[PDB]
Amino acid sequence: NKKLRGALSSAILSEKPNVKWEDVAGLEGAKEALKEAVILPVKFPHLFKGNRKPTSGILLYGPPGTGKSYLAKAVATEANSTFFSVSSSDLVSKWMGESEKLVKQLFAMARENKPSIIFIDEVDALTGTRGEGESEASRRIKTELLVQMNGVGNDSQGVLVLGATNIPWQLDSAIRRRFERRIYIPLPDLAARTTMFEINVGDTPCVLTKEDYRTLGAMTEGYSGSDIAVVVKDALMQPIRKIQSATHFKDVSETRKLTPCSPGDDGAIEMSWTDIEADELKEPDLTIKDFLKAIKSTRPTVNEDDLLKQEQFTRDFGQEGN
Amino acid sequence: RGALSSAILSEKPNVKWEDVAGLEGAKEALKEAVILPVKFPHLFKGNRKPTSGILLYGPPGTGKSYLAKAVATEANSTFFSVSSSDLVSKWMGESEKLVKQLFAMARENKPSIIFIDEVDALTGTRGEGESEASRRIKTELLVQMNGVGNDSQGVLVLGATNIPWQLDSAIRRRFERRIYIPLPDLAARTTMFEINVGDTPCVLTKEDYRTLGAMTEGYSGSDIAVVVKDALMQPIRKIQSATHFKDVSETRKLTPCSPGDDGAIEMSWTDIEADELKEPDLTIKDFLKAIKSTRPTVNEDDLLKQEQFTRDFG
Amino acid sequence: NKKLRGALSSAILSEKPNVKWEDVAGLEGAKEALKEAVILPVKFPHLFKGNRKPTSGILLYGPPGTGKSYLAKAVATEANSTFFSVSSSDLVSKWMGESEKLVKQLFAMARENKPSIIFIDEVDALTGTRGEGESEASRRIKTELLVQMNGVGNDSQGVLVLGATNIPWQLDSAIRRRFERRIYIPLPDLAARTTMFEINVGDTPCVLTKEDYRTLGAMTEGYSGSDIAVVVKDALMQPIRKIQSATHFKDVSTRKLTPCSPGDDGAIEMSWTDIEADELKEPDLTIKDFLKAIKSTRPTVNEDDLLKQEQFTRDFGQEGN
Amino acid sequence: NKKLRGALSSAILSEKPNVKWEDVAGLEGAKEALKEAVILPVKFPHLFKGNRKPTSGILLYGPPGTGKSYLAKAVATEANSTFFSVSSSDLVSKWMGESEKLVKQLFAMARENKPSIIFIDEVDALTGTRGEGESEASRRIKTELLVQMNGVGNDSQGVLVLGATNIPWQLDSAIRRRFERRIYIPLPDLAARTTMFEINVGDTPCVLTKEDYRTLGAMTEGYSGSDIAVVVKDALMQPIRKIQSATHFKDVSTRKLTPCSPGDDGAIEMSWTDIEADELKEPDLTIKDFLKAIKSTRPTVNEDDLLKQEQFTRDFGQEGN
Amino acid sequence: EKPNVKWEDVAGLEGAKEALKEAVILPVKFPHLFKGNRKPTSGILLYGPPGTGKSYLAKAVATEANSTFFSVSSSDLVSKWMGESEKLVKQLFAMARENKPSIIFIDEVDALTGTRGEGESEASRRIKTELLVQMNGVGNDSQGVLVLGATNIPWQLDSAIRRRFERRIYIPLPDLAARTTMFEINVGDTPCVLTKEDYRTLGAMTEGYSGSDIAVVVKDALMQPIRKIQSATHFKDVSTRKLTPCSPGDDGAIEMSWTDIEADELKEPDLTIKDFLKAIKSTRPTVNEDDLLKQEQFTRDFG
Amino acid sequence: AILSEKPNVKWEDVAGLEGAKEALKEAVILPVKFPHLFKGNRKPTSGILLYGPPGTGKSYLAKAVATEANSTFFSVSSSDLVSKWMGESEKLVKQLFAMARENKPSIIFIDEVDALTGTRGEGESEASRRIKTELLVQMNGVGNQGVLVLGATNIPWQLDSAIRRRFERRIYIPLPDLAARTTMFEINVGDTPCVLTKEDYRTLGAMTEGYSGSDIAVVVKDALMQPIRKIQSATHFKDVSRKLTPCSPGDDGAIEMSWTDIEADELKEPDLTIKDFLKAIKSTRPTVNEDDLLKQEQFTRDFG
Ligand SMILES: Nc1ncnc2c1ncn2[C@@H]1O[C@H](COP(=O)(O)OP(=O)(O)O)[C@@H](O)[C@H]1O
Ligand SMILES: Nc1ncnc2c1ncn2[C@@H]1O[C@H](COP(=O)(O)OP(=O)(O)O)[C@@H](O)[C@H]1O
Ligand SMILES: Nc1ncnc2c1ncn2[C@@H]1O[C@H](COP(=O)(O)OP(=O)(O)O)[C@@H](O)[C@H]1O
Ligand SMILES: Nc1ncnc2c1ncn2[C@@H]1O[C@H](COP(=O)(O)OP(=O)(O)O)[C@@H](O)[C@H]1O
Ligand SMILES: Nc1ncnc2c1ncn2[C@@H]1O[C@H](COP(=O)(O)OP(=O)(O)O)[C@@H](O)[C@H]1O
Ligand code: BEF
Ligand code: BEF
Ligand code: BEF
Ligand SMILES: [Mg+2]
Ligand SMILES: [Mg+2]
Ligand SMILES: [Mg+2]
Ligand SMILES: [Mg+2]
Repeated sequence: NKKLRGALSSAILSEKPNVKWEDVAGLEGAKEALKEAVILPVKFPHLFKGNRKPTSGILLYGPPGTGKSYLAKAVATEANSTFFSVSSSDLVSKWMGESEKLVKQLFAMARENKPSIIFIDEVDALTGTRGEGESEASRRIKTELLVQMNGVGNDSQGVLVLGATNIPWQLDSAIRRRFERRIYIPLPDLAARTTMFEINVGDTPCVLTKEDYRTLGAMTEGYSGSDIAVVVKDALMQPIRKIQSATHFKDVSETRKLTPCSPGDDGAIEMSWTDIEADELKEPDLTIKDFLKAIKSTRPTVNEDDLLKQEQFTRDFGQEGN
Repeated sequence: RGALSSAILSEKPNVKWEDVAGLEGAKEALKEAVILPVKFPHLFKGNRKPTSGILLYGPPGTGKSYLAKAVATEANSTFFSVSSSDLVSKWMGESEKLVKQLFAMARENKPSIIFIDEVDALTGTRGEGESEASRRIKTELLVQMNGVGNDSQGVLVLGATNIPWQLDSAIRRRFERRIYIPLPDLAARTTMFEINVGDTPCVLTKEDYRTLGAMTEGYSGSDIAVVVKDALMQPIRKIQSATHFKDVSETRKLTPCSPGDDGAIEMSWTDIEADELKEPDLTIKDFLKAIKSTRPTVNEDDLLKQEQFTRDFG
Repeated sequence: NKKLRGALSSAILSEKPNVKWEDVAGLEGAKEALKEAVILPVKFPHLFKGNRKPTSGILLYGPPGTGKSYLAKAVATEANSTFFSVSSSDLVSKWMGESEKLVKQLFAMARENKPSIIFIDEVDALTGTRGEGESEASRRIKTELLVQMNGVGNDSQGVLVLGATNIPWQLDSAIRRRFERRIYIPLPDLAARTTMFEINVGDTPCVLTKEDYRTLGAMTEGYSGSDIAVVVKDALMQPIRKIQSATHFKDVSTRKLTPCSPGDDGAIEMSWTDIEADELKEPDLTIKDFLKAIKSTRPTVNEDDLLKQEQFTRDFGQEGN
Repeated sequence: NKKLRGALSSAILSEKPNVKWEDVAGLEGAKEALKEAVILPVKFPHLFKGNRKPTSGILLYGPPGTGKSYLAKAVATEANSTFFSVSSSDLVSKWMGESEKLVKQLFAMARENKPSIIFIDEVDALTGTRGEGESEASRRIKTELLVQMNGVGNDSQGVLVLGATNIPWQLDSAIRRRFERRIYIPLPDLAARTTMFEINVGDTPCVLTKEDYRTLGAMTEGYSGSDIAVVVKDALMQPIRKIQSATHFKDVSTRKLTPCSPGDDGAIEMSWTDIEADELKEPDLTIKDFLKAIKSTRPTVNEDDLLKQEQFTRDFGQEGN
Repeated sequence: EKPNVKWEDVAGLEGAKEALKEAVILPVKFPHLFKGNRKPTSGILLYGPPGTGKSYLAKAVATEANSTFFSVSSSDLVSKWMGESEKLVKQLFAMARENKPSIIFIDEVDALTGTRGEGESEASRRIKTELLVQMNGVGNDSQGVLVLGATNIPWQLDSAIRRRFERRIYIPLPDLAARTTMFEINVGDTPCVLTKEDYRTLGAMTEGYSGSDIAVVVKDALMQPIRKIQSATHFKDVSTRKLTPCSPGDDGAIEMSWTDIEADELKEPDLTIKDFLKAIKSTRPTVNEDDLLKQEQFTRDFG
Repeated sequence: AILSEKPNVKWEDVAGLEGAKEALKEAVILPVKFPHLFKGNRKPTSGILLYGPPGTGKSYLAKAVATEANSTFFSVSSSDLVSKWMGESEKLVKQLFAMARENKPSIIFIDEVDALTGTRGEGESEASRRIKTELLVQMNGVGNQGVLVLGATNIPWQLDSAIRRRFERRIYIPLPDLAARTTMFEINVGDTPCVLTKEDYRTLGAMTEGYSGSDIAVVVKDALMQPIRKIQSATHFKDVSRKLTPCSPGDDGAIEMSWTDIEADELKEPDLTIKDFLKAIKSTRPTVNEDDLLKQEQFTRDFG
């Protein structure tokens, strides 16, 4: 009975990934819903008294790579509560009955450590609409999930069941009834893309301006957040390729701060960068040409049919996440 | 053994018969089946036998577990709210011993009532499933549901199921009373809004509740509850939109108003202490915004499958 | 935990197949990307700090038999890291809920032995777009890979997930999102074919020149690397066939026997069975044996699979030279 | 561990069926290729040192009943090495993730006994081009085969994957790349037909000569080796039919009795049940029984699958002749 | 598993009878013959229209050979699990070679596979190829084990399976003497007044039927007297109370039921020609006409 | 899983079905009554299929045959065999035939032969081939006297043709008639206190054309609870004979309040009426579709 809690104690993370609300570019409706879900019942407990109850479940859905796990990291950072990060490897067991006793002990620990947050990434693996799947695991896990979510003699009060999935239409109808907040996280718009570029570039010394970031956001038409992250990564790795595949360096302005340039200048010394020791390194600064080359190299991942499926799911049972 | 100390609840959740909006036939059937053998014990003897099996079904989120909570509140009897988690073990034979001792304790604690939520977790139709944990448990439940001569006085089995066509036909025939819980009508919608608002101050009238129930076309009970929750949370969002606060009348009860007024004290909202914030009142516009936000959680395929099931086994 | 680690301890290869970067011909973009993402964070760790992070996953796709596993062998040789080479037999198990703990313990061992490189050959078998596959094991192993790659409470820093598949359009969209660099490995051009011929012939005694290698590389149009390897193997096997059909031997220059035309100076007419070892002299390689091997062995890949690979490249990939 | 080896120990054959290389008619190129690839690394291992490596997989395709399994029996006879005869029932299992472990254990058992031969009969039943078949079985078994043949951390040196199929155009492109030599086994010609007649007549008493066998081989054009074997068996059973369907008998010259016409020298009428042992003499063979068997049994090969086999040969095939 | 049907109980099918007789009797009775190149037949396909005594002839060979028999069917070698419908065939051939010499009877070989055209490709290919490897293979050495296959549709088989089956014997429609002999063995030991000319006219009338059709019309003509005993009134005491049914109203037509009739005294009426005429006028032929053309074509290119 | 009993159901205990009983009785009872009639190649029926819409008590009729043949009744449900028992089912079908052999004269009753035999083209291996392959072998057990198999089906159209063919004799069990429905009402109320006359019973009979015994049973169970129903829930009440029974507004001595207001055991439950059942008839529709008379009669025409 204690080995179950010892196995489930590895699902409570204590690393606290530093993702703040200013790190998330856009998604103001989802951020406001998560704020009124977690920040308010701990900061202002004198408002949720009587017939006013907080939210008891939020389903984040959308295209792959839009920021659902990033909002989960931001909630785990700024929640100041117990965060349960479970998956299909922490609930399914080899024996018989342990696959439901683990879920019962997980919800018992979540109710014992209230206020607590249960984050189940990829809820479509556990809830497979119980029509054709494996009888034992599917039926028992889904029914125990329903009973531990509301049930009769459980009274789940103060816990939050976060869920992030890419396939929202393959959920069970009872699970979709349990998740009382269907929040659609879409692909980012122009202002969100420009703020995401401003966040991902950071304190790197570059000649880019706000008009340059605006033209970059206008260029990335249909990109996702991971695609913006990898074109920022490619544009940041571009000065390393510039300092690798070039010769005829030149000391600019400091203990020989030498920089690659055109062959033939005021001191175009023909040597290699491997002989250059550290801290006499003046790499070329970022321009718009490196980000244009990163845009030309890296291609968008999300197609234009899954967007139609997510749009049909929003018009069927979904809200908007701005 | 002693592991069944969590199947019975001692909380008694305060859900009375007036809280259950609508469902008059199911309410009166559960009422007679839980009251009349305790009210008039001479009425049930021999031929005129009471109901020993009650099954509830319909769309998901219509009031099955709510009716079970109402029975557990206004029954005055031992409630056995147990599911498939406390019936299956790692060993062999203990999965039958659990059901045997469960029915033994339920017969020893007469008058009792056993409520099995999601009974399809025990009825996998034994196609190619787990033998020792499916078929033997199903036959044990079939021979322990043979209390038409054994448990004439005492226990009563219940059932709540969202998907009732995937159910074993033997236990379906053993459940003699199968009541279909439908989507609520307009009067049930209006009294459900009246119950869910409750003692919260508002300006909503009976005509406002009637047009709210007319706007909710095809909504369910949980959808009505989360619409009421969103309408309750909307004045907190209006306070969070803090601009040009204004004091009303005791001991500095502030209230935000339109930008540009008489006495528009432009300040924040977190600088003020508690118990002096006169919150705005519930209009109909926040309710209409919650209606436009919240979507119905049920589809048309489940409704036609429920219609097929009730026309096949009404 | 310890049983799964004892089962997964036979996945770290300690063989180190000696394939260097000069052995691979062509594929300059794939070479440069693998070179930075393998060599640079373990050689110069002071550069990758702050906003600069290395590549966390590289996918190699193309027609069958182009050099994806050869590039993986070169990475495993020149990586100086704990090279994890898994497939669909080390992860899938018989019991219930034991295939996910295998992947979790694999990624835990990769994080415990960082810097590490995970090479999953034929990723198309594990990931099948989770549309109509076998529900429990398929969807759970896909969601377990998706959680263990980046996830929330994992923070995979230092590991690398290499992929090598022949059919990349059957990959899941989230898995294609995880593989942040799709590198297309195409059919080789004339300089790469000439370099592969010079590498595969190598130190063999032959009279072949640069013009002969250029004509061979111009002749093998549409061929692949395995086809070049087997025509070099057939051209090397042909002197043993000439030794088999070697009537009228001729000892030219400790009695090194050499076949010739029937009837010559010193035409000792015998067979090669009675001739003992450590004195044989094989005939030299000419361009005629290689032309015979080219006329004997056909190419493997056709011209519609290349169209599908180019379609996937222009839709969701980059050109890897 | 013990279960997989106990299940795969039955795949090794030790009976050694005696079929020599002279028992196969024709197929000179296939005979030469199989002869070198099974004999030369076993007999003379000093010829393949470094740059020259033997063949690592041979596909024997063609029409059904052409001598593919007979050629595999000849290789298993004069191989002098370990022979693995696997099929679909020995690799495919009922449990989840058990067939891939069986293929891995099969190749690991074959690598411990180098040199070894793995004769996967009917590779078309285990390779279905990964297009539309069963997801788990198809993708996982084909992926385990593609990884286990060469792979990265395998180093398959000293093995040979012999494959015999009838529909080679329904194979995967990666599997066709894996099989190096795709040798065509075409229909036999006149010389192979006469050689099959000369080896199928055996040592039975007959009056047939070389020109008789040449005329028979000219008459059986459009047939195959199984058809030649069944007309030889039918012509061998025709004198037993003449024994059984006869009433008038005759003792010629310890009672070497033979049937006769009704009315002869000593036309004794009795039965073969009354005929005891060591006294029965069969009638002699002639061209009439062979012509009757040829006119009695019809061929089995059609004329469009031969065109498809010729198309696959012209696309990606060698010549066995 | 041993039936009790000898050679004489099968009517007609002379070529199939002599072929099976030599192929399963010649090695087991004369071991001094099959030496050297003389090998027995290792496969026989018995096709044709259904109901024409194929399993009856298989039981005749199972009786008269005095050897071990295996009488599995198509549904026995088809499972729902993945890769379990081939280990059954492997264990079948293993237990056949364990008790050599043996006879293997496989029914509905057209329904065992699906000629890998449109059905389940994985299961079809694995079943077919495992059947072929268990038939000849490489290290399977099937000597003395006879594969006796029977089917109703031969043209939906595979080229490799029809190559593995050596002698493709056709079971045709029965003839006049076969129909009369089938009537004579189907009527049994019941008290009858039927003659050989009556059997000849019956067999001339039932041209185009099958053996199962002849069996069920003999069963109908045998059940019709005990049907007319029960479904009749106004019985007649002929000649210690021998009662016989007649028309209502006769020379002493006693109207009663069969409940008050004493045991071992009720006169059962003998069956006549009109019962068989009613049976043949009631029963219709079952076979089609294009299947005979398909059998003609199959014999025409695989005679 | 296998029931066994020496039942005591006479022909007269089975309402109606006189036409079906006479043919079935002559087929089975005549053989048993006068066995000397069946020497040689004349052999009694040993398979009989009973088919017709549900709610006709095909089971009850089957027990009557057993009672009248003076045989042990052995019985099994095919639905249970196929689902509940699952694998042990082969063993069960065996043991069943084995018991019956050991206990001649005896009768095997297989109920819902349609829930077992399903044409074997798409069924699962163990239940399909094993369950449907063992029954057939056993019904060939006539050849290896003394036992009879009676199959029961509601949906004969859905009955495996192979199984179908083992049931030489087929007998249609039709829906009930006026006299029988009248008897069913009487039996179903039996001793219960009520004021129904002989004529009321006939009325109830006449008013339930197309109902089955089952239907009538459900309707009667409903009606008998009406006086309890009235006593439990009444707006106003009234003293009689002190016992307060429910009465309409402003009845003689009509005091309105609620059942809750009234003392326990002094509450008067309403008396039983013929009219009240009429209520119950309206709220229970018949079970059996009207196309059944033809579908069953098609079978009587074809295999009767
Ligand atoms: N909306 C966003 N705002 C900020 N960063 C983002 C956003 N979307 C993606 N990213 C960046 O790209 C990564 C991919 O997003 P992630 O949280 O992994 O999405 P997912 O839930 O699909 O797994 C993030 O970790 C972050 O670095
Ligand atoms: N008849 C009803 N009266 C009041 N609220 C109801 C009713 N039916 C549904 N609801 C609302 O919807 C919820 C659904 O009922 P609940 O017992 O939680 O689950 P379920 O109906 O799925 O068993 C209730 O908790 C309540 O908030
Ligand atoms: N690009 C290449 N550069 C050098 N050698 C190559 C190349 N492509 C193929 N080869 C040669 O052909 C063989 C086939 O490549 P391999 O790694 O097996 O490819 P795959 O990934 O398809 O399994 C290599 O082992 C090598 O000998
Ligand atoms: N060239 C040949 N020499 C000798 N026998 C042959 C030859 N070709 C075919 N046969 C005979 O034909 C039969 C078919 O052999 P096999 O290779 O098993 O055909 P397949 O593999 O196509 O089914 C063998 O029994 C063999 O004796
Ligand atoms: N030619 C025949 N000779 C003797 N009996 C026959 C003949 N044809 C059919 N029968 C009888 O008909 C019955 C049914 O035949 P069956 O074995 O079902 O045919 P098949 O073998 O084609 O399935 C058998 O019991 C058999 O006795
Ligand atoms: F890939 Be993410 F979880 F949408
Ligand atoms: F209808 Be509820 F979800 F039980
Ligand atoms: F491209 Be290879 F065959 F993996
Ligand atoms: Mg995510
Ligand atoms: Mg509920
Ligand atoms: Mg590769
Ligand atoms: Mg073969």
